[PDB]
Amino acid sequence: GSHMCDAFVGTWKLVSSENFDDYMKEVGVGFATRKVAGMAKPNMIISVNGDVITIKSESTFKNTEISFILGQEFDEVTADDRKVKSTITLDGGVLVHVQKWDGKSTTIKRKREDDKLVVECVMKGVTSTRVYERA
Ligand SMILES: O=C(O)c1cc(C2CCCCC2)c(OCC(F)(F)F)nc1C(F)(F)F
Repeated sequence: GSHMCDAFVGTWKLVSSENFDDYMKEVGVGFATRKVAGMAKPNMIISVNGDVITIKSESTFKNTEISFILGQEFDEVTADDRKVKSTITLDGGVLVHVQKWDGKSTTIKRKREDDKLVVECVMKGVTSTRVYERA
């Protein structure tokens, strides 16, 4: 029945963001998309069905959905319209999401901390932290 990844399941709303604009610059997002994407207040809906995890983000800018099995690479179109190759694993209770494209890489870690879901993103040393709470 239950799995350790069940502490991520639910509906989550963004409550704070730090340095996201700079992270998006590093990733290569252009001005207009950065401004509109940075303005978004996404909710994230995380569900599990068997081995398949689904993460949906809903906002006024774009809605995105990925479904995956841990440790099994998939192709993803990101909200900023990159086409990337992604792998997501669980490493000591942290969901680790690596995206690779055009010889570049970025890592997005998701962890439960108290009542929050904390998202830490890094690209070439540029960092962002986004904090979600249950909706
Ligand atoms: O989870 C997040 O809050 C998050 C959210 C977004 C989107 C979701 C839809 C509305 C606009 C922002 C995102 O987009 C990708 C890029 F940032 F590159 F534009 N990246 C991340 C993150 F990097 F942190 F995983």
